[PDB]
Amino acid sequence: GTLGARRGLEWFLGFYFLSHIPITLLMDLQGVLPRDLYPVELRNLQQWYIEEFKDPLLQTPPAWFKSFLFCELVFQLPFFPIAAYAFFKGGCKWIRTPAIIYSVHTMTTLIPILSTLLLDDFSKASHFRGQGPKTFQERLFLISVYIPYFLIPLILLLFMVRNPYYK
Amino acid sequence: GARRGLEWFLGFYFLSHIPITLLMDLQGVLPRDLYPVELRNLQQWYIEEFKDPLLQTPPAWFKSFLFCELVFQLPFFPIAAYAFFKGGCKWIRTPAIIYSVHTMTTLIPILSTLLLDDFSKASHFRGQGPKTFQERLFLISVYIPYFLIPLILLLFMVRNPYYK
Ligand SMILES: CC(C)CCC[C@@H](C)[C@H]1CC[C@H]2[C@@H]3CC=C4C[C@@H](O)CC[C@]4(C)[C@H]3CC[C@]12C
Ligand SMILES: CCCCCCCC/C=C\CCCCCCCC(=O)OC[C@H](O)CO
Ligand SMILES: C1=C(c2c[nH]c3ncccc23)CCN(CCCc2ccccc2)C1
Ligand SMILES: C1=C(c2c[nH]c3ncccc23)CCN(CCCc2ccccc2)C1
Repeated sequence: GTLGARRGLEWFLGFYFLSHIPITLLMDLQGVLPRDLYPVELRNLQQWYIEEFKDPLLQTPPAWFKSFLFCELVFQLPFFPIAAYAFFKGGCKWIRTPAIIYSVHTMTTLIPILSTLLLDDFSKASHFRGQGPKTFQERLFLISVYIPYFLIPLILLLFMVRNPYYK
Repeated sequence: GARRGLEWFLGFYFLSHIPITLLMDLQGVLPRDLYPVELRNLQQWYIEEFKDPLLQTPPAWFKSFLFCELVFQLPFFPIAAYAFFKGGCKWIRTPAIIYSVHTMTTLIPILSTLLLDDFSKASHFRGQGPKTFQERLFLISVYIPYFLIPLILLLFMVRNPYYK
């Protein structure tokens, strides 16, 4: 019938947050959670992503990146079902301030991630021991997996600051 | 007035942040020749006294945060100082929430590294940084207020009745 732009974005936000739950549990937190909570097929799927996409941070996370991973588990993950509910339902003014908090937190998390992937040395002679992108194409093929987690928080932040239906 | 007392404190927090950012925090991002020799020696006194391994030669993740301090945070500092020094500025709430969560998120990995990383002959930091746990507390002593004060500002904006 009639699907408006506001309501389409809210459905999009619901699927972003519903999809983030398995992504966080089964892939992102492989570097902090014990391996034995994962079946071998899921651990080898984890290995496939790291080999194909040349990811230097997820499997063996540095301290700065490991601190963001514990924020994902302890702060972001409980919020994902609540935000999925609110944006699927659509009329929830009580999601404004928590969504802005999430959006700023996640955009700030991803600035150093994207800068490290674009600018740092991931060679054998580095501490990443060659498990990172070497070519400019390998850097941008990996950034492509992280960039929606900056941009979609950026869209959510703009939506929540200006939408009269949430203030 | 306890509400006004916090606003005066927050006002002096944002005012003092301006020189702290320009003359000290951005030594690794901005060029050496911009700074006079007396300011460069003062920066060296901080680095050596507090054994700071990040500020002078910033890693890429910390450097990205420093650029956020120059481009986003520093333009906000005078506007926030005015708002809280004057009071009655409900329009600062959503900006101050954004500033606070951004700076809290910035400080979590910094504080984590300073407290949980081995700086003892780690080729990562060229033999610099805190070695004992007391040296770690001494360094964190200058970073912790820039997490706790933003945390106070967040609760202030989210819960205080004037700022919704
Ligand atoms: C005299 C020595 C010690 C310090 C020199 C300070 C210089 C480098 C400072 C003073 C004011 C600063 C500017 C203040 C505000 C902004 C807006 C921001 O969006 C980009 C950076 C920019 C444009 C800053 C660039 C650096 C700057 C020009
Ligand atoms: C308060 C903040 C902390 C709590 C936040 C919520 C924590 C979520 C809990 C568990 C998820 C664990 C994920 C591991 C899933 C592994 C898959 C698995 O076990 O598969 C089953 C089996 O192999 C089939 O036969
Ligand atoms: C880190 C992410 C992340 C989001 N928010 C965070 N906050 C703090 C810390 C990290 C994050 C999200 C993206 N994720 C990559 C998933 C790669 C993948 C997806 C699907 C199937 C297989 C493999 C790495
Ligand atoms: C980094 C800081 C910081 C605050 N916000 C940020 N956002 C993003 C990135 C960094 C920061 C503030 C503290 N500062 C140390 C000043 C030590 C000092 C102060 C005064 C005189 C001499 C020496 C290091």
